[PDB]
Amino acid sequence: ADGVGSSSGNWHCDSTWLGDRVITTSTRTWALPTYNNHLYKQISNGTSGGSTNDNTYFGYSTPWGYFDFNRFHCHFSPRDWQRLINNNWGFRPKRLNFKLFNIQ
Amino acid sequence: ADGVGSSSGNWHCDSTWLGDRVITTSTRTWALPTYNNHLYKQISNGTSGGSTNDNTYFGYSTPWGYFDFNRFHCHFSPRDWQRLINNNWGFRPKRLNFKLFNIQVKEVTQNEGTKTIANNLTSTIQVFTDSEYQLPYVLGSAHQGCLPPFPADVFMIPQYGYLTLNNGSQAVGRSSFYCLEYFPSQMLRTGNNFEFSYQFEDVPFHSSYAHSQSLDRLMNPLIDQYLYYLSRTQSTGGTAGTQQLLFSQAGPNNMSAQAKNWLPGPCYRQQRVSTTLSQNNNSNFAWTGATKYHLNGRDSLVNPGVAMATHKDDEERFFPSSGVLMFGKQGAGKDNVDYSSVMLTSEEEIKTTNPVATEQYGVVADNLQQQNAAPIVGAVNSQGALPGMVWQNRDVYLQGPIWAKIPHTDGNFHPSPLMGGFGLKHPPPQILIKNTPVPADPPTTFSQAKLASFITQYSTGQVSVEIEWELQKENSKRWNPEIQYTSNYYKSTNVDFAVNTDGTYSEPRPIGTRYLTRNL
Amino acid sequence: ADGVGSSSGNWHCDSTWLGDRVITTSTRTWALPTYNNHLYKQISNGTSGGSTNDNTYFGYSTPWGYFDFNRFHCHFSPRDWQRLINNNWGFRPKRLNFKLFNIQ
Amino acid sequence: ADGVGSSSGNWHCDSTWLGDRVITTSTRTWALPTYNNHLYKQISNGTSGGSTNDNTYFGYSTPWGYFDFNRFHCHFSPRDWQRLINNNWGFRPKRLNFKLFNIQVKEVTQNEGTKTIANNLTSTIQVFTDSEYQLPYVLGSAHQGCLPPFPADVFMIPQYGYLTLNNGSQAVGRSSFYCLEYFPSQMLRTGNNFEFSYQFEDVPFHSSYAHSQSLDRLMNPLIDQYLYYLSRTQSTGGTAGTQQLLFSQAGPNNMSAQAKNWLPGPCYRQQRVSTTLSQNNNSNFAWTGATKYHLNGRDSLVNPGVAMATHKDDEERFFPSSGVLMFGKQGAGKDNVDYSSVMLTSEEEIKTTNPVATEQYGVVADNLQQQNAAPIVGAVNSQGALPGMVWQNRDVYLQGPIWAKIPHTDGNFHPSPLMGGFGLKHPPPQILIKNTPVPADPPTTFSQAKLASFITQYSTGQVSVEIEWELQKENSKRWNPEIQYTSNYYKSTNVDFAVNTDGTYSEPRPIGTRYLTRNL
Ligand SMILES: OC[C@H]1O[C@@H](O)[C@H](O)[C@@H](O)[C@H]1O
Ligand SMILES: OC[C@H]1O[C@@H](O)[C@H](O)[C@@H](O)[C@H]1O
Repeated sequence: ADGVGSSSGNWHCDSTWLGDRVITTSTRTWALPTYNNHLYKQISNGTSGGSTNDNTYFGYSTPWGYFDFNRFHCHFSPRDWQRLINNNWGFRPKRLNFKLFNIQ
Repeated sequence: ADGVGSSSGNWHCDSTWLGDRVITTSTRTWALPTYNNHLYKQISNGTSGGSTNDNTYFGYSTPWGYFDFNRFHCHFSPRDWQRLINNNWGFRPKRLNFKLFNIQVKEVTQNEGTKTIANNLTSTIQVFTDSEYQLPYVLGSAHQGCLPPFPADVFMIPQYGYLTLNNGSQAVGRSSFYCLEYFPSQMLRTGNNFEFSYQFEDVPFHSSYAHSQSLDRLMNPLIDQYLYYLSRTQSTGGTAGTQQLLFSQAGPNNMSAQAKNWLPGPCYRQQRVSTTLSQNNNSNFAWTGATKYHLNGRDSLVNPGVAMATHKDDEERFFPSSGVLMFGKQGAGKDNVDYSSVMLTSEEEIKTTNPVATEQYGVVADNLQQQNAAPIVGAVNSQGALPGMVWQNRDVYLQGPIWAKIPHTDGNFHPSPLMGGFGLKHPPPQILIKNTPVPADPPTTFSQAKLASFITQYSTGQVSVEIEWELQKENSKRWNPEIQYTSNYYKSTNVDFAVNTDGTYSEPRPIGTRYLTRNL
Repeated sequence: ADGVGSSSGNWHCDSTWLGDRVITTSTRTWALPTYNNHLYKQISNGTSGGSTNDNTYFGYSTPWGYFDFNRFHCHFSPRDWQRLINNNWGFRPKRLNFKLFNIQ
Repeated sequence: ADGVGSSSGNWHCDSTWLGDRVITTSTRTWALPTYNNHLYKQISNGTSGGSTNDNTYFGYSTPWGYFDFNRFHCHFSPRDWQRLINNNWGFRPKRLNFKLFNIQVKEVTQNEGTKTIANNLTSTIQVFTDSEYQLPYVLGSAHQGCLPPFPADVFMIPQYGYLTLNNGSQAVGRSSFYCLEYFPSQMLRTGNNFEFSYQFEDVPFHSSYAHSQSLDRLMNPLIDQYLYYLSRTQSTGGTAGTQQLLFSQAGPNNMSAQAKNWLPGPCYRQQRVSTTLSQNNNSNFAWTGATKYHLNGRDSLVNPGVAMATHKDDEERFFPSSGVLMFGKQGAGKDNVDYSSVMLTSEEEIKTTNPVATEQYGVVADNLQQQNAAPIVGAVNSQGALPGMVWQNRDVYLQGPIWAKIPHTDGNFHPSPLMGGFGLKHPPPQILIKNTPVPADPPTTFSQAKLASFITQYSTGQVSVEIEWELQKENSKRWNPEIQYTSNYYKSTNVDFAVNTDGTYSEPRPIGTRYLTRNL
């Protein structure tokens, strides 16, 4: 069972090269602050200031944060990238699996 | 189930002597700090400074720490070592079992000048083993930081770093960088425990015994040999010295001339240093007159060197300069400490099969004789392996290393460590451990820069390592009593191998493993 | 059945990379002359001539010829050698198969 | 069993018309020489000579030859082509079958001035196919060397070479070298035969038909549209021209103003050249005024270009400079041959859905109007694809290529060849063939140098290629008679599509595939 005195999961970083599949995995440690003092806030930029008409926007900034893994260097070491680009014509993602654990 | 209020495991220290097995176990308490503020750091030393070309290095120092149990005194009490070396010809490890348990993790903070420490229940630690030997193997270099010899001491886990190819202080193209967070590891909170098992690959018994016969004396003292040797090349007793070839059978009278099947082990000479000071030369020859090997433009002192007898008969005072292992007495400084502080080990017992470290291997001819030219025989300082050659490995000690990792290479010759030990192609996996970093409060506005501010933290806990040793029982028909390792009978200020008035454990002398005799 | 009007075998050159095996094959065209007019001949070199004592030999030269494939470049294209040395720590031969065919 | 005295296969030429399938087959006799004296040779052309930067290349010419059947006239007699184009809307290939048989191999020698040729029974040939498309695919570039149109001719197999990345005449790092002996191939003596089967990937029917409606006339001529357009921006009939917006429904009166769902196909303009000479300008604009595309610093003429109508109504004499395929009449020189020798193909039938090659695609506005500024409308010379746009592919011809290989790339837009044909991602494998070299007598003393002296040799034999075509039958309610392809009724000096007095077969005119009509 879960508790304050038992870890939620384990650290994992690997590249498993098997046949035509390569399974890359990465684990990181993150810190999530409190944004906007827990407020949604209208944010906007008008042409009234030094801004031009091209740079104007209207939107909202939330308290919520989000994870972005969308860059390759997250999932590949420079060596794992070298095996990839040297030996292979093409690659495409199949499936991903995502985990939060060990929350302080 | 695990929890903050239940212990992970139990304390165990024993030696279980059963038949041909002895299972030794040890438990210690450790404290693992935070190294490098959770940073990998290039470290290097160039010749630009006062350093020479020999002392240059390039490498990385990690945050990770590691356990080193590689010394014998970790697994044996001085009494358990005495049962071992007195009653047994040989021993080799079979399997080991290793445990982390009872993990406390504590955050320490500074307020003005006062320090305070408090449990952090939710913090973790990361522990993996390299089973596939995919890391620089840092054990077997005889570094400090082993579990204490005495079970009541708490020890500090050493930092893990490694060295890589260099040119000067600069790195070459084949230099490798290993990120240790890139392995799978297990993360443990205060209720979790870590364990794994390991099984040693079959390895020849360390031979603990001395030969009761020297190598050249294997002959029968009573009987002559049917072989002949060339005794005299010149006419004897005649008024003219006209040469004539005369032959003789060797016998009890001249044994040095008999034909022999075997030759002493290989010889790579050392410089001779006398403990009596007035005998040694006046100069500093320690580095200059040293026996060195030259590898890639760097002269590396040869230490301890190939196994070779320390000194010949009735010379106690001489020892090879780099030839012998040297252990310090308790509380010995690290720099230019006097002779009285170190404990010099000595090999008496390999004099039979091995040459003396400080003397020539032998003598060979330098020329082809003629009626005109006299024969000239040169000395052999260095001798590699020859067919029909036998030698003994260096003796293991209670303070010395247990094993070393045989490098992975195309070829090797008699792969046994020169420090003594068990050469292993797949030694016990080295166990890496680190405190998982906990960030200090991040800013309220996002910034890409990585978080450099962490909570000061350290973890403590209990570690158990249990090795199963296989014994080779002594079976011998010797009539007269053996030499044994015995503690001193006469009174002493304080007991040997025991704590002093102030609580400091100390080992008085190095204890070699070979008191028993065999026939060569 | 064999005959003057049917080929004995087929041309084959490949490198088949499968798992931990690589099967390399090579086919060449050879021409075998008639040596020594079908004679065994003593051949020797003495120190009598300008030769020194180190260069002297005694032996026989036969009519027979022989095949030597013993060099790597016979069995690997420079690309097949590149796949080999870049991706792999070690290699050792397992078995070979050898053929003469299409004899004119 | 095979042997020197039994034939490998039989002659076959037919067209089997059954239902929706037509199986056409052809057999020819070929002669394959020895190219490059059995050598691979770097070939290149630099700008150092009179060449320009556009004409530079780097590549290799091999000994290997190859079969090219890629032209229609190989697989169809002019009558079989007439049944096809008259009775059928569309056709696409299904599968082909290919055979080598009846192989003679002959060695020729020179003695003084007299030549003699004699069978070599033991010599072989090497034939492989690239099934996996691991070679430069040299077919589809409309090179010469196809099987003759007329079955009685013997043809010479063309040499195989390929081009690779270059910078000037020099080769860059990504330049590839392909050794063709490095594939598995089959070696055939005079009794052996070679065969393989191939099955075309599903491909849209080539559309052989013309539209009976222009694209803009799809409207009902009787009825008005309920939509309105802006007819007049100015007050009409008044003494003052003060602007007023006035709207109107388009109808039979003004059709050009109606709202339409679809737009003509894309336009990339060509220069207009008139067959009547006095109308064309006096200068050489052929290269200078040409429509070119600029790729990697090299200007490459756009030929034939995107499918676009040759000329508009009641202009016969104008044709786009590079826009049309151009075939030569029998016995036409390769350099600066007069207009009367070439046969210009023309697209009449795509005028409905496609823009004229020599005129603008349309007109768009160049400015935002104001009371101060007058509206200015610019011409659109080049127009890419827009939504709601329809076009016809270029018409295949009896002399033209059947297919081309769709390059392997991340993306393509409507991958159909601009020469016309069937774009295929995996076209028929190109078949390579070579004479296995036979050495001339080697020296009697060994020498490492490769053997440069070979027996002069060549091989001949029979080749059969059989393609199964799928037909799309014409089903139409049209009342009045179609246009058909008909041979001339009036008397002639010699029959069209038949041999002349001297034995030379000739094709009088290119025969386009679309005589039938459909509704657009
Ligand atoms: O000056 C004596 C010193 O010489 C150096 O070359 C060496 O690094 C030291 O170990 C010591 O031998
Ligand atoms: O001088 C006219 C020539 O100009 C060159 O640039 C071109 O290679 C030729 O095709 C021809 O156009």
